[PDB]
Amino acid sequence: APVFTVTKFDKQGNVTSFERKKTELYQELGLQARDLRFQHVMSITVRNNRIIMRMEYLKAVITPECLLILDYRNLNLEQWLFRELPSQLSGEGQLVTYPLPFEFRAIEALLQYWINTLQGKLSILQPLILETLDALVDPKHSSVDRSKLHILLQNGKSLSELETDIKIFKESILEILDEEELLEELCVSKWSDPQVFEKSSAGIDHAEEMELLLENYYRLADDLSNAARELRVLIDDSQSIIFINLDSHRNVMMRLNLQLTMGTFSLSLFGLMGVAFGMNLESSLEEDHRIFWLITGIMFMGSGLIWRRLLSFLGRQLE
Amino acid sequence: APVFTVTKFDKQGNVTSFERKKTELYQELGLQARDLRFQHVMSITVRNNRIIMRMEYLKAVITPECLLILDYRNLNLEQWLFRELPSQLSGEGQLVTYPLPFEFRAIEALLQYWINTLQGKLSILQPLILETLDALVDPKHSSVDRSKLHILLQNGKSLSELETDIKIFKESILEILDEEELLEELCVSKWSDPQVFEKSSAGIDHAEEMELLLENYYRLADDLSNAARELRVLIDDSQSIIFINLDSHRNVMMRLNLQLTMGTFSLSLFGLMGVAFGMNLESSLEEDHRIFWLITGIMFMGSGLIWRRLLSFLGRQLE
Amino acid sequence: APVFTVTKFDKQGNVTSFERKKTELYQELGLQARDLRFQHVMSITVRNNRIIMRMEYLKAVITPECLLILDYRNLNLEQWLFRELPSQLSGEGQLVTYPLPFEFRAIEALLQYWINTLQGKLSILQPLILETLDALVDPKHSSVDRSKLHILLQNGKSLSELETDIKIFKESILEILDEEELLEELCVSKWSDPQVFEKSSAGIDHAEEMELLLENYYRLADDLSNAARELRVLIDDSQSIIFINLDSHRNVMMRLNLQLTMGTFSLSLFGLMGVAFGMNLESSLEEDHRIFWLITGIMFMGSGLIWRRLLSFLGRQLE
Amino acid sequence: APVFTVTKFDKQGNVTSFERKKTELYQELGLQARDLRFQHVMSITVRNNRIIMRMEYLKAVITPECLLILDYRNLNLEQWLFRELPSQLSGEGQLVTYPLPFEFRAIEALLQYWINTLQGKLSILQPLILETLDALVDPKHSSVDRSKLHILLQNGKSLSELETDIKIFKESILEILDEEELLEELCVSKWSDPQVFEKSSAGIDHAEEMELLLENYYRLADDLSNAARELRVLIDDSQSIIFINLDSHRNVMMRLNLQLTMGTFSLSLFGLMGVAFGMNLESSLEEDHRIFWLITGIMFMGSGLIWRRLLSFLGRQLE
Amino acid sequence: APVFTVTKFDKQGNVTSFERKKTELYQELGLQARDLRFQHVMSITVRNNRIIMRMEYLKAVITPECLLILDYRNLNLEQWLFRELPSQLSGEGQLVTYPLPFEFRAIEALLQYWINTLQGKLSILQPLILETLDALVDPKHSSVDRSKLHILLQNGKSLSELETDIKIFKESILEILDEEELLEELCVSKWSDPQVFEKSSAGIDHAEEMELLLENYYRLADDLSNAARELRVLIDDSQSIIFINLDSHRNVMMRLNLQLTMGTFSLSLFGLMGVAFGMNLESSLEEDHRIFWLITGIMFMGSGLIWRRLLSFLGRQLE
Ligand SMILES: [Cl-]
Ligand SMILES: [Mg+2]
Ligand SMILES: [Mg+2]
Ligand SMILES: [Mg+2]
Ligand SMILES: [Mg+2]
Ligand SMILES: [Mg+2]
Ligand SMILES: [Mg+2]
Ligand SMILES: [Mg+2]
Ligand SMILES: [Mg+2]
Ligand SMILES: [Mg+2]
Ligand SMILES: [Mg+2]
Ligand SMILES: [Mg+2]
Ligand SMILES: [Mg+2]
Repeated sequence: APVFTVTKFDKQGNVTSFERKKTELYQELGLQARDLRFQHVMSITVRNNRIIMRMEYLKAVITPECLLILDYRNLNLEQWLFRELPSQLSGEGQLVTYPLPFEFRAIEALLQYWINTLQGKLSILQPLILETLDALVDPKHSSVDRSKLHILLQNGKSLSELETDIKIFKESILEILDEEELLEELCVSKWSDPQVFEKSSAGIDHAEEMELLLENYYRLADDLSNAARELRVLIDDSQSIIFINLDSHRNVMMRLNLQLTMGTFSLSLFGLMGVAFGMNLESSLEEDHRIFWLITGIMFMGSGLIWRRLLSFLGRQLE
Repeated sequence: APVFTVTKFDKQGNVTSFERKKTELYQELGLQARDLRFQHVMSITVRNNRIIMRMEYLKAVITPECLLILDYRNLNLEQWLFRELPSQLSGEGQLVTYPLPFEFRAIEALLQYWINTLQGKLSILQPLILETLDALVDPKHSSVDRSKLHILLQNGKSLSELETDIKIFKESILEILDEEELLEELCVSKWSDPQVFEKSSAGIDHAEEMELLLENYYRLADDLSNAARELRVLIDDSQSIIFINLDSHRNVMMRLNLQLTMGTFSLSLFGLMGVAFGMNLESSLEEDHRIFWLITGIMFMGSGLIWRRLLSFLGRQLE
Repeated sequence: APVFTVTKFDKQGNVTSFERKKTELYQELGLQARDLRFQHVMSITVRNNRIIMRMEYLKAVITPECLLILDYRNLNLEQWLFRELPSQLSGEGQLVTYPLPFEFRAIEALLQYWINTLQGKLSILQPLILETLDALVDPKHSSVDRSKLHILLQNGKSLSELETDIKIFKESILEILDEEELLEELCVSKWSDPQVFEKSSAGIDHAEEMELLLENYYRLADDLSNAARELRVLIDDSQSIIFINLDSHRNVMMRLNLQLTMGTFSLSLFGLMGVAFGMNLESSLEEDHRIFWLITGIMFMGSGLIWRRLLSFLGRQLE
Repeated sequence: APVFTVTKFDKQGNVTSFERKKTELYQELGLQARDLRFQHVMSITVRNNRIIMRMEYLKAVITPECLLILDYRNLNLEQWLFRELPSQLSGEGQLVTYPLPFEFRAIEALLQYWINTLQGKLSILQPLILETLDALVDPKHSSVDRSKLHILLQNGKSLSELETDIKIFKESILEILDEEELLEELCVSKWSDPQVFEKSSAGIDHAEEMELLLENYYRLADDLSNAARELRVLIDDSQSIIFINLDSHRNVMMRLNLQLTMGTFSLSLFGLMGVAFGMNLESSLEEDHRIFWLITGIMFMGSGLIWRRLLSFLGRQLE
Repeated sequence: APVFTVTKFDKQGNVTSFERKKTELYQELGLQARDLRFQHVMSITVRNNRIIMRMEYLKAVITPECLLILDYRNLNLEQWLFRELPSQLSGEGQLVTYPLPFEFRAIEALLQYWINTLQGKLSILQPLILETLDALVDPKHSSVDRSKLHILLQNGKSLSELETDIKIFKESILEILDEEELLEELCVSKWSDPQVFEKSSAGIDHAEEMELLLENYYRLADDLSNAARELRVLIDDSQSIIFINLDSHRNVMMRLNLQLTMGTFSLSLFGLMGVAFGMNLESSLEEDHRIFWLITGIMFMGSGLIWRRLLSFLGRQLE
């Protein structure tokens, strides 16, 4: 029989970790089997007055009386759970929903944890990508470091995954915010005992508070998405600049090679003249003395003149 | 007369395969000819209290009493139909709509099959594309394997087709979910005998259950679309990295070729000097003895010095 | 005075072709001059209980009693009109709106013709583009065929035009479908004599039938748009693969040229040694016999060793 | 004191050009200072029953009795104003709003002028861009004409500006059309004396006529936007084809250079053999006669054989 | 205890700068701690009849009686605050909301300052980017200046950041404008003493004035966004033109190098002939006199002929 590893935080912040059979959990929470399938990444739903949330590896069930974290093992959640959550829920944590019922504090804690995780991913990726791009777009490098290219590719893949996570988080929060029915449903304590809260709520609107909390987290996620999109745009612009730099270096090297090739061609032409005039054959110019110096002088001078003329021709061709 | 190859599953899960004339099928189902044209890929409609669904090659008609699969031959559907569907509909299948009427189970089975097909396509494409990209973006390869390029092109075309299929599936599900009239129409058993279901429905809302089922499948398809889009983005980034790697290797090879060309040019210049000074002509320096060693020494030393000067010039040019 | 070449199909399918002055046509149809300007490509409007449709070169006016096609000459419409339209309207055509009034049949015929035209354009473009891309992305070609590149460019321009046509058709159909007022207006026979159709309509809803017809054609156009977009994406991916193939071939050729340049450089260095040691000058090593063989042997061996060392250096540089 | 150069057209089409202080204009029109700031490009608003329109350099105020054009000098508007506008408003112009009040004619004239301006810009840009692209994508050119590249860049910038203008025009017209309140406000003559027009309007709806006019101009602008987007897509496709053509020409030239380099390498190897065997040193093979012919024959034959072997090696490498 | 550096402007324009503990500020403004967290860039909200605005570094709280600027130090805001704001609020400033209550003037001043900041950023970036692109796309440059490339990259990053800022400003203004509840909430003076303003408002609608002000600033931001997008499109087009120019220069240089390589190959072939015929070996053609001139003449003529034939071959290959 499948089981859930459940960490339960009550309204008093006490932590109880145990394992419970899935059928027993369904019976306790008043939920069906399909409700706790957790097959969707980044899904927030309300079933039978219970808030089922899944943010990647974080699966949570919020009740009017307690919070349950499921399948928390082997995820490095022990520090976060057993240090922050008791303090955030029933201590001096940074949560600003203390006068509000427990579900507001639980939702705020979960959304704050996910926002902090996304912010940490972005704040790890951004300096690495920035320094890699700065190293790569250096104008004085003829060629780029390919190990840094592999690092940039891995970081870009991580950035795309992070951007997708931010996008789906924003989509879920926005689709919850758009409909007032979902906002009303999220107030589980209000609907658990509506008769009690008809007079308990001394002019305070739970739906308004939930809307404000979700809007705050949506705005934070929107800022994260804008930063990630800016980073992606910077990556693309840096890649274009790298392409232009490599092409410019190629053109410079090609121009130098062409000039040297013109020089070599002129030298080879007059070397052909010299070797043709210096083969082991009887001629009528061996007796003359000035002929050797005249030939070598005209060879060198013509090589220089042809090289200069070819350089001028290249300059005219390239304008 | 055109005919349909019909596989019928009753509410008890019994399977009956036969062939029926199209007019007879229209008369039996209370449908017109235009309803069963099946000319749209990924279309879900409700006509005369019958649910007509088409997911590419899968054409189905859901009635309050039975499910019909049409044109199922030569599509490798025999295994799925004759093994899963009886168990899913009237057995111990994974469907979570057993207390719900038959149309809920049929819709769940069809949507689950299509989602599984898309997931299988994605899970086949993803490892192949990942390994091909990993092989191609290897920084230590001067040139890429073009057979792997052809494989990557074919897999990218398949990925684009899969992404289009996921997109149209999401569009159909979302356009059904947006309007409450369509959700009400999908509950064919409710509207077949409204008087009976006015009291049969003991506080259970069929429209709500249909909305939950369609939302679950829409979220699954959204996850699939996000994964496919991430794969496409990774393909594009890998292609950019491949371009940068190839350009960097070209620049390195060009720099080496330019250095060797400078060396060859210096050697050719002083070889021109030597061949000019070594032609079969009478000169005034054959008698001298130190002249030969002086000439060869200055030739070699000048070749080296000119090569070093040209190397420094290249270094200055490339900064 | 400007005139219209009018082809009129009555409810009985009879065809009458003539020419009529524009003012006379306005008086007959009960329309103003601005209604029949036909200045918008792909526009469907209802003015004075008349349906004015324009699909590029096809201008039509649908009345409760007749259909008019205007400016049909020099457009290869004679075959379509004078063969299909009588059969589709008042024969055994594939139209599924025979029990419906005449305007439904006319709208179905026009939309079917336009959908068939778009499908024919796509089915002509797709095999040509596919075969051109298959020829171009061949991995064993060092260079691509530029005539095929020109053909691909022309076909891509045609594909973009077709995609724009499909997009505007979808936009017009969707904007008609979104508002129920437009759907009600399209039923010209219903509003021509509302008193008669108040009892003539035996439980059949004209607006619902019009909505179904327009939805069917919108779905067909959506499938066409998806196919065209897939073709464009395939074109872009093939272009990227062509770029990678060309760069890889360039890198391979550059590596071969660099190896041959290293060999030539070593040969030229030791040829400089030989020519320097073989100039017409008196030396102290002409008397020796083993010196010639020693010099040539060390020249060849050193050329080989330097070539191998430079090859190893290139291998180290390219990793 | 700032002043406006005002050209006023009455309902009778008479033209009066003058200059008026801004405060006097505000008092006459019953408008505040902020209404006539004209700080937004392509803005259509209704303030105090006056229609304030700005289309780039064209600033207009439409009153129930007159039309005012402001800051018309030094804009080449004299021809358009003083030739078209009197005829369009109170003559035989192409306006189709003569039975409608004056504001309909004024709005039609202004929108027609702006649409004509955009159409003229597009009809000037399109042939130039088309001919430049046709010249540039010529497959038989090894290199492209860079002056034509500069012309294409300037025309592309102009096309982007025109596309932005069309987009903002469409946005303004669509945002006016979406809300019925704005359509009602645009009928300034209706709201100037509502008691009079309560009986003056003999069954004619001013809001409907305004909606039809704005829809017509929106459709014209949509056609313009589609044409401009098609032109941009064609520019991008042509640039890609140019890239492929240049890379293919580079590959062809590189293959030729590599073949010639292989030939030169073989010739240089056997030239090294010859020069080593032809240095001024005493050897044991000068006496023999057949040795010279044997050496030269084997040199030439080996050069040819090595060249052919290297050509085959290149063919194998490039497949 | 954390404190705020508060600059307060009353309705009379008087400026008072001080520091106040955060709890004291919360008590004075009737706000909770979470309201003044200022964790969202570009957020406009209304809490407890107070307008909380944050535009990057500018944090402001608008009350019906006063305006507060928080954390204004070390931001170069002293000039703007202490020179413009007193004049804009209670002087001869350009604000057009003097008859309106104080909150209208404060909102107008803040939005005007942010719009001016964005306009200044755009007007600084645009000339720099334009001149850099004009320098880079010069057709007569074989290679581009890489320092200008780095400058262009930095300016493009700044432009992307500015475009993101404009986008978020537009999004906030538009989401405020879409809902009438937010527009009503922004009129803090109206809701502070509704009984007084029930008769104080002599036919003037505060919500309408707020909507007009926000629409004006939204249109200004839309113009800014259009200009920034045009600049980005121009940057991309210029980069494409730079790529084409570099490739064309590469092709020209490669063609010249190939022609010179063909010439060098022909010269080297006939130099091989000469050196083979001029080695120190006994032959049967030393006695002849015309043989030397015949050999050198045929060598030169054949070199020329082979060079011309290879040039023709290249011309045929490149078409
Ligand atoms: Cl290249
Ligand atoms: Mg992921
Ligand atoms: Mg909201
Ligand atoms: Mg497909
Ligand atoms: Mg929903
Ligand atoms: Mg000699
Ligand atoms: Mg067209
Ligand atoms: Mg509908
Ligand atoms: Mg390239
Ligand atoms: Mg402009
Ligand atoms: Mg409308
Ligand atoms: Mg920023
Ligand atoms: Mg509004």
